[PDB]
Amino acid sequence: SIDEQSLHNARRLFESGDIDRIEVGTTAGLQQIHRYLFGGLYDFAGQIREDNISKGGFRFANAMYLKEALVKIEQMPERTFEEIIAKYVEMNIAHPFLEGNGRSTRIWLDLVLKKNLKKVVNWQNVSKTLYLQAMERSPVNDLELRFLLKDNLTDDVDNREIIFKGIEQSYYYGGYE
Amino acid sequence: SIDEQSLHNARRLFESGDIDRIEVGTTAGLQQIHRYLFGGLYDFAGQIREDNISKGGFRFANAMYLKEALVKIEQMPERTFEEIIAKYVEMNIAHPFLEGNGRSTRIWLDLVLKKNLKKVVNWQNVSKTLYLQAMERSPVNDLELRFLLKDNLTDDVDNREIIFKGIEQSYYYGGYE
Ligand SMILES: Nc1ncnc2c1ncn2[C@@H]1O[C@H](COP(=O)(O)OP(=O)(O)NP(=O)(O)O)[C@@H](O)[C@H]1O
Ligand SMILES: Nc1ncnc2c1ncn2[C@@H]1O[C@H](COP(=O)(O)OP(=O)(O)NP(=O)(O)O)[C@@H](O)[C@H]1O
Ligand SMILES: [Mg+2]
Ligand SMILES: [Mg+2]
Repeated sequence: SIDEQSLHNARRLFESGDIDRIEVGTTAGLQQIHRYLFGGLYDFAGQIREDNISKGGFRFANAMYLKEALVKIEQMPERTFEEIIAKYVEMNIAHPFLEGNGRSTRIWLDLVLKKNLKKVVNWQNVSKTLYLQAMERSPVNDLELRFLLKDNLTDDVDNREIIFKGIEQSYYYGGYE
Repeated sequence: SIDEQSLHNARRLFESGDIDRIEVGTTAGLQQIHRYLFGGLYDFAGQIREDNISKGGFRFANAMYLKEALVKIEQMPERTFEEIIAKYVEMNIAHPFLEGNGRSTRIWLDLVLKKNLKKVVNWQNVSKTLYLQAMERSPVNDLELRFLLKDNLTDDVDNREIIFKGIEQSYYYGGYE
């Protein structure tokens, strides 16, 4: 039900045009996204975590230096696809919230791609299994992730079907329907 | 041959008493150890790396925020075995040099244990296979490492056989003889 309400928030972010007022490629902008999706649902919406977390055998950036890491991550360049993916990979390693990192940071990635390349990821055609494998591998080698995403870019960045079917797939990655 | 010369340096560190002049539990003290073992052998002896490195599927702390991470890691408490191991685990995640992290940081760990608990690890009885597995797991859960090391502590901290057979085993962990 938390997931269902945040899915409505995600849809409203785009329907309302509020997506166009989110700061692009910064820590604050990621926090804006997270606050929009999870405000009133998670107590920690928008807030940088103070606890440590791991998933599938990988420990995300230690909370004691997470703030410092985010200051450096947000300054990374965004000129090319390769640089943008590298920045995304580091933001994923940071994993700045207790929950909802995946959904918020994918929206954050699309904004950076859209601003710098005039493209976004056509998530509806990006397999859950291949996406999750590629993300798990990305800290060591982002080849899997680059191969996957580059083949699924679209320049039709405001198309309703791409946007809304993409949001649905994004939520599916986290286990919702 | 680099390994053989640094093994002589490691032995001399203890034989000479120079070990007693190394700063305990700090980043600078780890750099002193590394400089002592590898000075004149690696160009980067004592120097915090600027490149990224991974091993066995784990990416060590990103070079762009490594300095910041080390400032926080060195401030971690050292009062109990559990705290000391937690500090060691984070220093291993930092992996501040291009090479020689294992050998230098194990000496660094013994100094912290010796200062705070009046014990050191009896490395000669600590299996290579179990040690390397336990270190690989430690970022997610340090249970393996704690179980292994706690069973192999000794209060005979200046005993020549414990020290020199321990150095030999430490070098063996890295693949030397
Ligand atoms: N072992 C791992 N290493 C690196 N990244 C991972 C790992 N496991 C999961 N991830 C990423 O972390 C994200 C999940 O973080 P989480 O805070 O659960 O976000 P979410 O929005 O709640 N769920 P999701 O829809 O899966 O992104 C996923 O998008 C994965 O790509
Ligand atoms: N996948 C991993 N995750 C976490 N730590 C690891 C991993 N692989 C190796 N290590 C640790 O990293 C150390 C090796 O770092 P390195 O810079 O090669 O030091 P070294 O002194 O040259 N060799 P060693 O004698 O094995 O410690 C080892 O002591 C391991 O315990
Ligand atoms: Mg989640
Ligand atoms: Mg080595």
